[PDB]
Amino acid sequence: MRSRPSFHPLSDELVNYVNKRNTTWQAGHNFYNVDMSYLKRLCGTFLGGPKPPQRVMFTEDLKLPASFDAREQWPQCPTIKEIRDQGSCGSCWAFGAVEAISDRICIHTNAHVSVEVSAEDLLTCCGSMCGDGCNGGYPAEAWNFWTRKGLVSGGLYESHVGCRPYSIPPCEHHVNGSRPPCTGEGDTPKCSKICEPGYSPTYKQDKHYGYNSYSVSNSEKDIMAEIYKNGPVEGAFSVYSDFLLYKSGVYQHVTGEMMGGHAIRILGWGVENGTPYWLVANSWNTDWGDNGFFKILRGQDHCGIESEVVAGIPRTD
Repeated sequence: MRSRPSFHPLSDELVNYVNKRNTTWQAGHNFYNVDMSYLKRLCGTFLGGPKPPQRVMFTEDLKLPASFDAREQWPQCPTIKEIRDQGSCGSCWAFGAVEAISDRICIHTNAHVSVEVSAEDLLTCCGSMCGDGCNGGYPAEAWNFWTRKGLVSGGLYESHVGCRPYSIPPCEHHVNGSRPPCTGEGDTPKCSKICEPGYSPTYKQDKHYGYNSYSVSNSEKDIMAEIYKNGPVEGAFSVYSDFLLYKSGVYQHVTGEMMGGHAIRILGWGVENGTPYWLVANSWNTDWGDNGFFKILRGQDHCGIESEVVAGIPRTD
């Protein structure tokens, strides 16, 4: 870490070049203080990892809306609106999964059950199967663990919600009053199979399993139909430096180096000022981009957004 002198990562020069570019989005400084280390620990998804066995498709001329938003479609599912924070840990491969899973539980058991699945449980109990914890992982294997061992409930940091709420404090940037500084130093907590005190049922009793898991076929229409009847899904794309600068509009890479891979939740689509896009939920807290969400160019496999999408259906009784 660079103690306390010259803070802030990206130059106003990058922010200004993107803005001078006059593209479909506007740049702004999302990060101050943060060490360059932290910014890389944020992109914790390995692209081109293992794929799920299956791959679904749709072969009927479905009539899908011009725009769509799972939050509107499913107003009764509180988790669909929620934005989570991964802290100084590359657990996004796990976040995109538990988030989409929380949504699907509520959707597929249509209304009666709404729970926040533990990203913690996943981050800590999958193991080498999923990759290397806070240093990165693979989305496909996260869903895998859901099918095999399932996941328990667990909300936000210090929320007292669920069996295992996240134990990694929010580093929603910093600046202000020396809040937990965003650092890249952060181990992966251990797989503890015990619910937080003052919470029934028990850990193996509070488990939620998924059926199988699959890939959506790298087709705009296919990815759209899937979300339409099954709910949000997990995806991953290549994060370039300028992306960390997002404020609003439809993001289109214009400059910067590839920071790495990053998994996210895709919950809808639309068109804005003529540019087709995906409505995406990031996991860098709600004081980033457009309240935790952002839009990215759709229909051109931009930065790999359409390349690694996966999901699965939930257990139920």
